[PDB]
Amino acid sequence: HHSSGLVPRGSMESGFTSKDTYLSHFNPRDYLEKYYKFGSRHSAESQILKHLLKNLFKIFCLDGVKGDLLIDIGSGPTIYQLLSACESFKEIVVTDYSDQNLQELEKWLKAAPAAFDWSPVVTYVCDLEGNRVKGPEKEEKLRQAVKQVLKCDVTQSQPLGAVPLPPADCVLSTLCLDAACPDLPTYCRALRNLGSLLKPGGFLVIMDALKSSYYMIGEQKFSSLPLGREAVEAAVKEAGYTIEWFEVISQSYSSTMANNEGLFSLVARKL
Ligand SMILES: NC(=O)c1cccc(C#C[C@@H](CC[C@H](N)C(=O)O)C[C@H]2O[C@@H](n3cnc4c(N)ncnc43)[C@H](O)[C@@H]2O)c1
Repeated sequence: HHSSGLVPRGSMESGFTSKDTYLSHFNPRDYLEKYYKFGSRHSAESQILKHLLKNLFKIFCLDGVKGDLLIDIGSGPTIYQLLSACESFKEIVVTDYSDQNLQELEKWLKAAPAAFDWSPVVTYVCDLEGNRVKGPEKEEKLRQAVKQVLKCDVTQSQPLGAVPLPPADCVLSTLCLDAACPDLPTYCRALRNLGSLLKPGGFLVIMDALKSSYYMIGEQKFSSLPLGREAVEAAVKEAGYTIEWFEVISQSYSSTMANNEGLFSLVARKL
C-alpha cells in the first residue's frame, strides 16, 4: 500500500503515520544527509540547526539547567542536541523508537569510520562555548557522557519499558513529539509518560516545529501534529508542568522538506 505523496506514509487508514513506518521507512543516513548535511551555506535547514544549538547552549550553559542524569527522547540518528548538555550533566541516556536510528547512534559512539560526520556542527558549538576546547576534545567528552542507548516509545506508560533508570534531572526532546503523537490527547499523555522519568521539579526541555502537518525525507512523507503555541502551552501545563520560558521563531524549513510555520523552544519544570 503506497499513496505516492497523496498522504504521508503509513497514514492512509488512520490519518497519521503509524509507528511501524518508522521501523521500516525511516532511513537514518538519508535523514542526516537531508537535514544535517549542508551542500550550500545559509540554507533554511542550516539556520534552524544554528538556532537550536544556540538555544541549547543558552539553556544548559548560560542558564542553570544541570544535574546528574539527562534523558534524550526521540533523538533519532542525531547527536547535536547533546553537545552543550554534556557540559552540564554527568550521564546522558539517548533514546529513540527506530532501531535503525539506534544503530546509527551506536556507530558514532564507537567512532566507526562509516559513521556520520558531525565535526562542522561540533566546531560551531565549540565557538559558542568560547573556544575552550576544539572539535575532537568536545566529541570525546560527549561520547564518554552517553552511558546508554535504549529504545523508547512515548505512547507507553513506561516509555523505556522495564529498563531501570534513576529519576532524571532533565528530559530533552527535539523534533520528536510532533511526529510521535497523532492527536493532542496522545500528546498530553506522552508528556505525562516522560514525567514518570523525572524527579519532582526536574526540567523538561522541548523543541519542535509549529503548525507542521508533515515533514519530508527525500520522497518519503511523514506525518506531524500541527500544533500551535497556544495548544502546546495548554498541553504542557495540563500534563503537570510549569513553563519557565517559551520561545517561538518564524524561521521555517523549506516546504520541500516540511510545511512548518516556525519552531518553538520551552523549558518547563515538573509540578
Ligand atoms: N514535526 C516536523 O515537522 C519535523 C521536521 C523535521 C524533522 C522532524 C523529525 C524527526 C525525528 C527525530 C529527529 C531528531 N530528534 C532531531 O533532533 O532531529 C522523529 C523521531 O521520533 C521517533 N519516534 C517516532 N515515533 C516515536 C515514539 N512513539 N516514541 C519514540 N520516538 C518516536 C522516530 O524514531 C524518529 O527518530 C520532524
